[PDB]
Amino acid sequence: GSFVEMVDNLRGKSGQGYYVEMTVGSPPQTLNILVDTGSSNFAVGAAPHPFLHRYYQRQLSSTYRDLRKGVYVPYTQGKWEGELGTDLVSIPHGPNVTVRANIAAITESDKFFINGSNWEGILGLAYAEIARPDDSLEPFFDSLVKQTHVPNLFSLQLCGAVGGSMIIGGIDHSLYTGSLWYTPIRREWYYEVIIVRVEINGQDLKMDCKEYNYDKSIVDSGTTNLRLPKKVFEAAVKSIKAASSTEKFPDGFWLGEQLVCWQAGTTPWNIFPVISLYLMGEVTNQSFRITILPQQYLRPVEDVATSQDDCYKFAISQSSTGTVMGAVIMEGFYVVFDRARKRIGFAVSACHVHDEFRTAAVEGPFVTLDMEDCGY
Ligand SMILES: COc1ccc([C@]2(c3cccc(-c4cncnc4)c3)N=C(N)c3nc(C)sc32)cc1
Repeated sequence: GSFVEMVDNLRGKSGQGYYVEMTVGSPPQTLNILVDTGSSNFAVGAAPHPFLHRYYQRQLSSTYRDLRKGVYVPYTQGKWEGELGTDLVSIPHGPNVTVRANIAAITESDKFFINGSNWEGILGLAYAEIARPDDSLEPFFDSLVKQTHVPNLFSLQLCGAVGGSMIIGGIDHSLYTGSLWYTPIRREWYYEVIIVRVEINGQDLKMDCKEYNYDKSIVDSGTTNLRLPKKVFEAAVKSIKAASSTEKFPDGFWLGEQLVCWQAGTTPWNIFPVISLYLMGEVTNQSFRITILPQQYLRPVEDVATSQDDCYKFAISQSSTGTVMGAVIMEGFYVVFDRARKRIGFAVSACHVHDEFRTAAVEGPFVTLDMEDCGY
């Protein structure tokens, strides 16, 4: 189970996440599982559902153990309920290991599963602090490290059109170019980070840096968009509108609700600005920036019916729960979740976004002598 054998182990559909193949139980039941750095439960469909092609059948697994504990998770956009237990788990295109792990067998859900996503469960890769029902439910990755010699790190290379790679236990140098820049993990719950500066087409938003991290900033492969706190979102939209003024779009487009379409191959990329997110470096008042092109923040919506054109959703949205550097931000970068060193690394990946004029980039270092602490 070498890193080369882990390459291209992810698949996905635009706006529906990225999934990896896993097996649960004995004999192994194959399931596609969403790779989620924004949550901490291993939760799998375990009962028929109109959007499930397959589900975990506990009665067919002779290694299943019921923990006699239920779990009820109402969340902002939906809900899932289930039963806790443990069973044997493997990642066929991951490390060459089998571990016993906690599994929440989802028995009922609302707005959780997606029509045609091709995934049947979620692999929450964040820390025990946000596990449900509480922190005593050991997350999968923690179990994996405890039971094997797998180093305490994984990396994600998410690619747009989807596919990509999840490298467990290491860094695959063939999936990135240039330097890998590290930002500290501020607290071990979500993958919390600090944004110290935001520019739109090189123009600083000029806010107190605490505004960018109101109330936390996270790296979440389980959220599609770049989600920004109200104040930040409003200033970002004003700036992107000023840059793209040669064309006027409905308020619906800016709300992330409606499509913007152009005749196939004519998307005016040049009228949309680049977004620079400056992340806190490993040393005092040093930072580095990741640059986000419109090829990332204008998410393409595949639909045979609209296929005479190239249609997109605006993949930046308002948040009341802090900044979320979602899938559209991670795409085109090689993101290293260095749990062992409490840091997240960013580098330009092989599948980075670019055109004839501009490219996604990871640049540093930048120094800021006039710096307060940017954390909330
Ligand atoms: C332990 O309980 C939970 C586990 C995961 C989720 C969740 C999620 C849930 C279902 C589908 C997705 C998803 C949908 N579309 C695209 N990507 C991921 C995300 N994963 C996230 N990162 C996330 N963020 C939300 C605001 S909901 C949600 C919510 C609850």
